[PDB]
Amino acid sequence: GEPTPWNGTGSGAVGSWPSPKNSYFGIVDTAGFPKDTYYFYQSQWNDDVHTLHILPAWNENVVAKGSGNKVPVVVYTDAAKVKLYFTPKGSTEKRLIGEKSFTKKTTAAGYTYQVYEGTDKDSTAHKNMYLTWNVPWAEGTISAEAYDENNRLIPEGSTEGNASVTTTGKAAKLKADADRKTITADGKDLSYIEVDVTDANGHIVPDAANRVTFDVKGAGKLVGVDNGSSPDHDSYQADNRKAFSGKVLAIVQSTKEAGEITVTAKADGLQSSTVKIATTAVP
Amino acid sequence: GEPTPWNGTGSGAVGSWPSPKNSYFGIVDTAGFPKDTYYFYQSQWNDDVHTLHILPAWNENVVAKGSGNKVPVVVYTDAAKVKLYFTPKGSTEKRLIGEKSFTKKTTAAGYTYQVYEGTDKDSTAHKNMYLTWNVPWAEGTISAEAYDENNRLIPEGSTEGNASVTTTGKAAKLKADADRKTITADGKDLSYIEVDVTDANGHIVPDAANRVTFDVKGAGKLVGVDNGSSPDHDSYQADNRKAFSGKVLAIVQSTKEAGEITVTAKADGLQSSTVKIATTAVP
Amino acid sequence: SSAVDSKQNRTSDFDANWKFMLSDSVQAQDPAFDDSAWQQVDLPHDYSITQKYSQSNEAESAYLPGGTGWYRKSFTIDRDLAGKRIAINFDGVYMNATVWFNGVKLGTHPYGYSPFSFDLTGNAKFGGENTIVVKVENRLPSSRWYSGSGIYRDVTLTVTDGVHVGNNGVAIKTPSLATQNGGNVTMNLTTKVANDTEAAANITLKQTVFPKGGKTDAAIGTVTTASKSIAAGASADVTSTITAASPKLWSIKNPNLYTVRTEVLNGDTVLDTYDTEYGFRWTGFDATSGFSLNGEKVKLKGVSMHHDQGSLGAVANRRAIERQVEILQKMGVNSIRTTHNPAAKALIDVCNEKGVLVVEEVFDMWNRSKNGNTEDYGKWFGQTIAGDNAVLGGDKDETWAKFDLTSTINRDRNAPSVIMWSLGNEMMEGISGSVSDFPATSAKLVAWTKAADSTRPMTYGDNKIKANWNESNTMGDNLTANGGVVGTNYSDGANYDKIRTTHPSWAIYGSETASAINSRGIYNRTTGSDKQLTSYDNSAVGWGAVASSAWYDVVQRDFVAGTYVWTGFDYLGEPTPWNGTGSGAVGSWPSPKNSYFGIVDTAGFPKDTYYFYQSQWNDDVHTLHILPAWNENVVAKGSGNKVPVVVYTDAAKVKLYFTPKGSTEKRLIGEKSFTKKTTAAGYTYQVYEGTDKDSTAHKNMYLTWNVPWAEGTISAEAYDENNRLIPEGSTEGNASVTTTGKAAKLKADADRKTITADGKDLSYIEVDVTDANGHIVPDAANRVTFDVKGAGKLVGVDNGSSPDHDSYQADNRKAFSGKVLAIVQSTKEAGEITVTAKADGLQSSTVKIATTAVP
Ligand SMILES: [Mg+2]
Ligand SMILES: [Mg+2]
Ligand SMILES: [Mg+2]
Ligand SMILES: [Mg+2]
Ligand SMILES: [Mg+2]
Ligand code: NA
Ligand code: NA
Ligand code: NI
Repeated sequence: GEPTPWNGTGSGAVGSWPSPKNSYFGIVDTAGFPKDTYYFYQSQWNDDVHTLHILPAWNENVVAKGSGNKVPVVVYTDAAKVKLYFTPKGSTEKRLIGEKSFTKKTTAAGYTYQVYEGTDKDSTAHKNMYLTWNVPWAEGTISAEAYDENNRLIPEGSTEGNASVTTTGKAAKLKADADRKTITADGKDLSYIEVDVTDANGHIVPDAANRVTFDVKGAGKLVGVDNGSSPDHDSYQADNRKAFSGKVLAIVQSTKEAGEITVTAKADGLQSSTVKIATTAVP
Repeated sequence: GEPTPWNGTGSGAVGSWPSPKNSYFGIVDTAGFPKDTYYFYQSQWNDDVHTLHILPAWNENVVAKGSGNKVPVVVYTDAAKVKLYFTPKGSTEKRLIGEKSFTKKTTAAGYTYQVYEGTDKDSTAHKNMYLTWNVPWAEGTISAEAYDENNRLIPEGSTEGNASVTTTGKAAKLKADADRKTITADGKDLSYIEVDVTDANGHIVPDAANRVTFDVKGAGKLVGVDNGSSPDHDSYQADNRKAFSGKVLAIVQSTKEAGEITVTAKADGLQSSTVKIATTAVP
Repeated sequence: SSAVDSKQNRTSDFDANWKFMLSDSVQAQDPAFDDSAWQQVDLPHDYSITQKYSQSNEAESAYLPGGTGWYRKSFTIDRDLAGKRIAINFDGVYMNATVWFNGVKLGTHPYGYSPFSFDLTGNAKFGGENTIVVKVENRLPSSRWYSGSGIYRDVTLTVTDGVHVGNNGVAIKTPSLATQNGGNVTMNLTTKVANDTEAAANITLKQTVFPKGGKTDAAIGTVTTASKSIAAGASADVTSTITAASPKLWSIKNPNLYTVRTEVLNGDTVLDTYDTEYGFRWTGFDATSGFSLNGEKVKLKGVSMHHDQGSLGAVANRRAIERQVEILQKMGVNSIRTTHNPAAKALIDVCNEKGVLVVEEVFDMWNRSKNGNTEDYGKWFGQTIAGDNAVLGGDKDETWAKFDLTSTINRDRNAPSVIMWSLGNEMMEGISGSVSDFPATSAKLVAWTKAADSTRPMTYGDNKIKANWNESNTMGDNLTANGGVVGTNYSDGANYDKIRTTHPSWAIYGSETASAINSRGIYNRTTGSDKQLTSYDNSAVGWGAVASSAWYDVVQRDFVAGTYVWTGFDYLGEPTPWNGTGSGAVGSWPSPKNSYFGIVDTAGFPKDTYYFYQSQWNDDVHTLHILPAWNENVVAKGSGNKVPVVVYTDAAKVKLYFTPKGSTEKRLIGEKSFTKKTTAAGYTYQVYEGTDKDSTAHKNMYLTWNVPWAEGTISAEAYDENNRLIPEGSTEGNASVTTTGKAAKLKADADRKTITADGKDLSYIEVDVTDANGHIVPDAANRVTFDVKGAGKLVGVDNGSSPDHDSYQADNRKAFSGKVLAIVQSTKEAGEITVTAKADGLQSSTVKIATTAVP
């Protein structure tokens, strides 16, 4: 519901049919897939992990080109300092695009946060809670390094979010993954299966909308499929749904019989992916 | 002309304008400033001098980082043996990075040449006419020592090329120098004035592109300015030109009356540099 | 702005993104009005300068039309400014402005030259779209010179807390500075504090004096006032005293400036921070020995300057204005009279920073219109201000004259450059009817000025003093009785003497002098055919005098404090001797449309008399300048084909030489030495007293030789009192003239090759037409075309020639007397500008301008 800016408080569809059916307000979409702003909140709010997230995805048909074919590149991080790099397509060597350092602020009650106060900061103060570069487009990889106040690198295994985006190939393969590979045989417990659409090299293709079909067999039932797309009026109870922005989800529920669950995700012209969920009994 | 690989055989410009308009084929650029490969050829060809040359320049925003943030360092030399060192910024203590020795080869006719045959040699043979090391980036100085076949050091005063590279500071001053300080007052003869854009300590800033302006006074006149940069369309007859890769040049011509030429190089924000050229009558 | 929010500076630039329409029928004050087809413009803007010349207009005002113009700006005010106060400030609008905000009429303002303001707070939509509208009505004829039309000066927004210092709300006095100089100096301040909140405030002020630019760590005095309760909705004048520890004086050679900062505290917290610029200095005028600055006798070496900027029209661009002052300073000028109306704040700023003394004039006519200009300020001066007219800036309880005078004084009361208030010019000239009311009107203005600002003498420039009118005698005594200074327009030596005899108590000066009329680069006659005038100093209007004469008469007299020569720069309009005060063209069309009065033409290119003044006035350089240019087709041949050769110089002795075409040997033509004179007060000047001296005494302030024509070079050598050569590197002016070839080459040079990328800064590009060997061809008129590429654009082209009617916005113009000018303006992005000047058959010339990002 409430699909503002396509909302309507009486009867009748808004814009052409199918009309937006769910909200755009969420940091996370209906399927549980994070939107990019998710990592802004994470850089600001979570003291237990580090954050280094880059937008946009780096394909020519999804980016925006401003003055001088410059693409606005945005980085969400909690780190003290960020170095931004570019790697040409088919290359193994990156070059330094830019480098920016945050300034630490402290309130009277001790709360602390970070704002960018460099010379090319934004004239709108709140936009400096994150970092922005204007980068000319070119096929390849935009990557980032994060540093603490002692100029010590913050390694990738300690950081959440996309520390690199790259020019992908055409859709090649599905990649499925269960969030929990063992669930209770109580007829209630669920397993959430994230399916990604990637090129030959496992890179998520950012605008992929391939129709994915789910085949579930074993000790469980498909109980939902989702992609979080507001205008998508396809049945939640179908066994197939278009991916949206590269991702689609299936939800499977156990039975009251211990066993295993086999789920295969298929799409036309694409290499298929399979997962297996075991269900354990109750004493 | 022939600005391959931006060459065009018919009418119209290639790539965005201003388009490349001189060649890239040259070992030495149009202004007579050598490119790096010059010292490779010197190491192969000139038996009257010794060569010890290192690339790249060692600033973070000009180097290429491969795996592990390792920068490919290349040494061109005619020496039998090279020791490669590193000196951290702020230290006066250098450490040994590596050491490599050439093998002499002799043809039927008796011509000799050197190739590297170490166990870490390149899989492509011809690349072993020089030396490569992969070195992690860090602020400071990379330097090299050369030894002959008897393990006796080859002193700097008998060697050409950059035998060290160091991380520079920001651009601070110009350094001007005339190849011939006394020329003939015949209205034909020339003095070539190279200007370098350096930091406070005299190191050439590798990506300096400061616009340099020349004031010529006395018994001569400015007839050319150059930086060897292909897409630079600035008039060669102007009294100013951007430096390119830290360098720019003025050509001055004498008059038919004997006197003194004074040439001052200036740039916004930087210390100026002045040279005096004597011109002497035809006997 | 496109959006207003925190935190722009307290006062912020509001010049950008307006829309404009010229129509006397449109009604466009509603915010919902469709202005999609209107021009987009950045201010300052002049909409007369873009319209065509027409014989149906008046020669007086450059034959250019005025008209009704509308300006609209739509902008957002963010929610974060919700409880703040917002005002819009106009430094000038010419004329008859009407202002609406979001559809509500705020008020009006007649005078085209005084600053005013409007509070926007009560009608603002916070967190929404807003529309400010300004209707402008320059209904002709409203001026004796080219006025221009529209919002020709900067516009700012002021955003403050509910508790704040009033508009122009700090006054500073240092009444014992002369005595306290070098020690502790008493500053007496008065600060208007307004409480526009709904609760009483406990107010203290924290006031600090520190070097401009400039941090508070380096203050030389501070004070904190005792707590004063100011009631909700009320305001109060808060007196305070600062003891300044040995402040550095503001002088012509070292114009030290301080910032005086006022922080307003309520309870314990700062709510408002108000800065005003200040300089420490004092003056004196004495009946017998004239003017002094900081206790040292100084001669007022002044020019009168009208407001326009040549090819830019009326637009008060800060660099254009700064460039004028620079060119004038090079001449030895130390003072400017703002004839005949308040200056742009930008000029005041420039003179504060450069060390130029300003006599700021407020009015031309009083309550009687001049020259048939039925819509001039004469119609408004004595009208009242409607009670619902919310306009702000000055006192509103009497007439417009009081409003505009106090509005002007309020803005500039702390500016060290301003030394006097001038209350009128030739008030009784060119009007109709009795003048019996003029003494009372004058006394009234004098009383208002005294009450507005006790720290400066008031004055005017009066042209009936030389005619001995009773009204003038009475008006003069009234100035004097109130510590004012009497300015006489166009008195000669004998009249200066008459005034001094007849009125022993008056301190006097030449408030308007000379009115010499010359073109640039004209030599084929030496006295006053082709709509041009000689460049020799032998051409003046009937009521005026040539430059050497008006100076000779002032320099000998210690009781004549100084001179304000009419004018420093040529200006648009009043093209005397082709002037006309009604409708219709004078002489054949195209008729001369700008002045011949200026020492420097509209393009900023000096005429020859520039170097005479420099030889007289600038003690920081030496001068050696020869006229005429030495081509057969430009010189004048008298008896025996002898050409009058003139040398202007401050040297003690000059040797004059000739070099034949193709030779390297020069022969001596003549040799002349000056004589040093000294007045009672200690001023010195030079006159020639050789036995072949001119019979007219003032012409002996310079040197003349009668030289037979012949191709080649005339050159001069300068020597000091000890017979030591004065070398060329220390000397300005043409120390040689030579016979040139035909035009072959253009030669361009930019005055500043690096400028600020703020969409405002300018670079001035002089292009000379020269022969193969680089000599400027003196009569060259080749059409030059400019091609500007990169981060900037051409905003003007000029050659200073009065009969040239070509558009100033064209990309091309004929040179005149060998020179042409192009003006280029930066954008808001740093980059480089490439300008190529071209002419058919000539070698082209290119300059390169860098633009640097705002810090
Ligand atoms: Mg409803
Ligand atoms: Mg061809
Ligand atoms: Mg060798
Ligand atoms: Mg001007
Ligand atoms: Mg002098
Ligand atoms: Na964190
Ligand atoms: Na004159
Ligand atoms: Ni008139």
